[PDB]
Amino acid sequence: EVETFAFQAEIAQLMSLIINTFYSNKEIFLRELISNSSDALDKIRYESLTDPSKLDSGKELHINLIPNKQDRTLTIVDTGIGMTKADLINNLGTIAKSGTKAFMEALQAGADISMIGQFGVGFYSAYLVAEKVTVITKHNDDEQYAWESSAGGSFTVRTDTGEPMGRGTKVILHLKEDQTEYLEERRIKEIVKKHSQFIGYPITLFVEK
Ligand SMILES: NS(=O)(=O)c1cc(Cl)sc1Cl
Repeated sequence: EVETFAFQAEIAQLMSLIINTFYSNKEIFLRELISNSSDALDKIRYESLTDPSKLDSGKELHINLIPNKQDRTLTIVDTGIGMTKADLINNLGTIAKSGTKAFMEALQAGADISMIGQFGVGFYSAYLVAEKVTVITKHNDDEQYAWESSAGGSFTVRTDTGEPMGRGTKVILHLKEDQTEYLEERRIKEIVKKHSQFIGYPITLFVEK
């Protein structure tokens, strides 16, 4: 059972801008997704400070980067607080309408796309490098769900039948044909060292057979 939703007009316009604007500094997508993961890990850690049982779904707080050249996917896994189904439909837990408003005023006032994270909509920078994004998420208060969009004005949500996550979020980037450099180990290492050196959670870059 698959539900198809229309993006709010402002969010569709944000992703069309990300997809269509000539902008060579695409590597910042990884910084933005790791920062989102760090924020989600902060949230479940804070909740656990007064309720240890919040970590019954998994005590380890970390970020994994999983490239797969055969599938042409880069997956960012975290064990953060996750998202409910309502969070997913409500723009992945962002205030994306007002954030897009401010981002687009900043762009006409000198800003560039790399500053997208300062407006709370850094997730959508995934479409700098991905033709399709799948988000698998499990929140303590809900079931496991899969969100998916190839842009074009719509997204889908379904109950996920993949591997149980326990708790957290998995962002699967189905990379564009000309963006496979972000599957190479040395390129990912360079980006993490450049932009994510002070993230307070272990970031593990998986290797491939
Ligand atoms: N080791 S892990 O981070 O739990 C993991 C590996 C995949 Cl392939 S998908 C996913 Cl989640």
